[PDB]
Amino acid sequence: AGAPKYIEHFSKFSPSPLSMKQFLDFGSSNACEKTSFTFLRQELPVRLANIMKEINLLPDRVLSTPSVQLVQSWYVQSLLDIMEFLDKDPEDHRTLSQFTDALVTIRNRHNDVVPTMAQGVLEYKDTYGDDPVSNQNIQYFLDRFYLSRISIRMLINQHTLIFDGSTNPAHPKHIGSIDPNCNVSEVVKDAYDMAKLLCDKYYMASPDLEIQEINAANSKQPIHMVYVPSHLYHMLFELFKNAMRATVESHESSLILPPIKVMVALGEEDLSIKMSDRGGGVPLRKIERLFSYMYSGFGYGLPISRLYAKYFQGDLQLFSMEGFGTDAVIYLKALSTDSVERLPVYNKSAWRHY
Amino acid sequence: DKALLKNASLAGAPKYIEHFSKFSPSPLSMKQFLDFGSSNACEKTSFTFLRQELPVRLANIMKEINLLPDRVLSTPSVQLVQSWYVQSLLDIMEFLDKDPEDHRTLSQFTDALVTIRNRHNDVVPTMAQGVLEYKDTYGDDPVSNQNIQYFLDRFYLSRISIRMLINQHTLIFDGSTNPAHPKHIGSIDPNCNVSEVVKDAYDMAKLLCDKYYMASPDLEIQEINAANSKQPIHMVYVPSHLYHMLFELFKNAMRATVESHESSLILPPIKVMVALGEEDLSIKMSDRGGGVPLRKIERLFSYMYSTTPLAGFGYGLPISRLYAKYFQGDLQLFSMEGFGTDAVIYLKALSTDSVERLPVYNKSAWRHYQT
Ligand SMILES: CS(=O)(=O)N1CCC(Oc2ccc(-c3c(C(=O)NC[C@H]4CC[C@@H](C(=O)O)CC4)noc3-c3cc(Cl)c(O)cc3O)cc2)CC1
Ligand SMILES: CS(=O)(=O)N1CCC(Oc2ccc(-c3c(C(=O)NC[C@H]4CC[C@@H](C(=O)O)CC4)noc3-c3cc(Cl)c(O)cc3O)cc2)CC1
Repeated sequence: AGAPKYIEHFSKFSPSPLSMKQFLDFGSSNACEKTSFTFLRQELPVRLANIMKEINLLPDRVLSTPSVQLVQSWYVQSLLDIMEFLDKDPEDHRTLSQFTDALVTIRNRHNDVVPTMAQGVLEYKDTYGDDPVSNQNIQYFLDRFYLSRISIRMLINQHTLIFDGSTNPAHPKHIGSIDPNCNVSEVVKDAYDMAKLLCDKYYMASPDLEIQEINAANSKQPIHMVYVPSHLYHMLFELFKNAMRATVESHESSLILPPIKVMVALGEEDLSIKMSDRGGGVPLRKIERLFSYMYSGFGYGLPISRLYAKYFQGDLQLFSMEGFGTDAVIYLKALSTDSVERLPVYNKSAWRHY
Repeated sequence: DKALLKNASLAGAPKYIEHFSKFSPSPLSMKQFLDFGSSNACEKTSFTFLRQELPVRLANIMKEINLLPDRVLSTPSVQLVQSWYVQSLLDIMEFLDKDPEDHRTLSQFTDALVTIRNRHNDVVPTMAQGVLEYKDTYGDDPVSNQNIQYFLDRFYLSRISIRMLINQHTLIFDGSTNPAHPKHIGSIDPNCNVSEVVKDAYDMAKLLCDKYYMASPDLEIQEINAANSKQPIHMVYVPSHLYHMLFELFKNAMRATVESHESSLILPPIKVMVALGEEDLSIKMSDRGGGVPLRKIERLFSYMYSTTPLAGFGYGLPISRLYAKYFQGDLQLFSMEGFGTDAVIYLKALSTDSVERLPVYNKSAWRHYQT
């Protein structure tokens, strides 16, 4: 309903990446609701249009699956919802209240995008018989689609959580979804506790947790950073589940399981979190498969965990020793000014892969 | 008569390089190298293979040397390395019409390979000196030059593969009355004790560290033989290659540990774990040397990157990684800034999985050198 014209226009622009510190500025006394509106009514169409161009480059057999068609229809509707605001007055508190409601509607509409897109890959696999693990097009696309999705969810969450007028705010000292004083070990313990509750139900034994902090500059100081705790939680929950599953499965006896050891290091540039297990490990040749969408989980926990780490210029790396165990390391930027969004952009480089 | 490969001359070298460059290098498995020792009737076979294969490998990489930017190619050190490769190619071409049935041909061939090995002994630092000549003349940081980085990885991996073929022939067939390591098949130890190679590399790095520093970290080794916990870990490998990797990693771990503990006489130890799985032999070296931020790891594997006691020559760590890759292994670094660094050597546990990784001169390679 005009959609191809809007997609074409907004696709020409590059997404504009923000630092964690710029997110904080948008949610502070340095900015207001009008600033967030004028930014987002341009930025959300650019990001929606850029990924919608890439969806339309998928092989026709993937594009025509019911679930991919459903996801494409949501993106089209969300783009048109934001177009209603392009000529509205930012000075008018009605415009701003209507915009917040439109973003809440979009967030609800897109809530199940991750499993719905995964269902479309399975529909493709179960119809045509091509293993999506081995299809490099689908793997390349899903990394960029899911990173795009994380970036759009971050923009919408920041606006709706800050400008809600949220009656009783969950975590009242957060700036939207950002904790400017995130205690990293508390997020580690919370992710471990949730993984331990699941592991106790299904195995009747879980490895213990051991945490060590190294604050290079200030030995005694409990480590804090500016981060989105839900993103950190998602990564650590996934890593704990895998380390606990490997530890339990590789041990004859559930009586004396080796613990999972976590080290949190704060350097000048990096906040590093290493999770070490004695779960028997993975041969080097098979590490790549663990980050493959829908490999032998719902098929996406570990690759999406790695996208959350990449999103603010971090990484998630696995280093295994077959016959012994596995180290997983989350690398985050220590400084909010270094934590800049990593966004896929629709360009010649992207086009080539498809 | 005046056939292309007859009465070879310096003047003819471009034509010979063109001819041999049309063939692909033929990769051998560690298992095939073991077979080619098992009888001295294998000497004729080694000769007939090597008088074709060494010209092919020489010619393939010589094509890429000639694609270097003019200002790198013209350096005296690069010209020197290219002149050695040309002479070595001509030396082997003298054998193309000679009779393998004549024991004189075989003894002359072994002498010619020993001459070549001696001539090429300093190729690694000479090539590096040419890149430095380029850097120090033009002020282009070779770390950031993707052409030079691409070339050096392929050049040094080619060099490793040539040295392996020459070592296998000369150490099996030279007929040393009482040989140094009598249980080896050329340079291959079919019962390589990995911990002993770790201890030898540690001892040599500690000798160097004790020269410059008042203290050096101790060594701790742990073994996990998954299938047989009581069995000391052994594998089929080339122990000199494993030594070169472990020497480089010990030097770096010792340098980091000392520099982060400036006036300490009691240092955190360097811990090594050797794990044997069904597919992988993994060696992890762990230090408490204060670590490297993630953004700077890529630089450590860049040719001619520097931050001379245990300082680098610009190639130790990337060439260590080429030794791991040469038989389908790898060398990976993972650091934790403010704590320390883990380096992991991954080797194939099975001699049949250990196949030479060789660069081949093709259109794909040619493209990389194009503006
Ligand atoms: C696409 S996904 O995100 O949905 N997906 C990825 C996660 C996967 O589950 C797992 C879990 C654990 C393990 C595992 C083993 C182990 O299990 N070895 C035995 C065979 C494992 C496969 C096997 C093969 O594939 O052939 C080859 C060795 N050992 O160490 C780990 C390990 C892994 C991670 Cl990632 C970790 O963080 C910590 C660990 O200790 C492997 C796989 C299901 C789902
Ligand atoms: C191209 S080469 O192969 O010739 N070669 C050059 C010379 C050598 O450099 C080295 C050695 C050690 C270290 C080092 C530090 C450290 O020293 N941090 C301090 C930073 C401060 C300036 C920083 C920068 O900005 O570059 C970068 C180091 N901490 O952990 C390690 C470490 C490294 C390796 Cl590889 C390892 O195996 C074990 C280790 O503990 C860094 C660099 C290798 C690479």
